[PDB]
Amino acid sequence: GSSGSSGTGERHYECSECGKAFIQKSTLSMHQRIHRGEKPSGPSSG
Ligand SMILES: [Zn+2]
Repeated sequence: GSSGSSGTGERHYECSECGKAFIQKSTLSMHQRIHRGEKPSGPSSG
């Protein structure tokens, strides 16, 4: 076999809440904030 696609370009910091992608880490934090806050119970039925 032949594979190895780990090293083409430059890693990036993408959000883990929504799934957005950013070039810089700090820049991402400024966004992730939007997620910072309260969250729903979960079992919300309806
Ligand atoms: Zn996000």
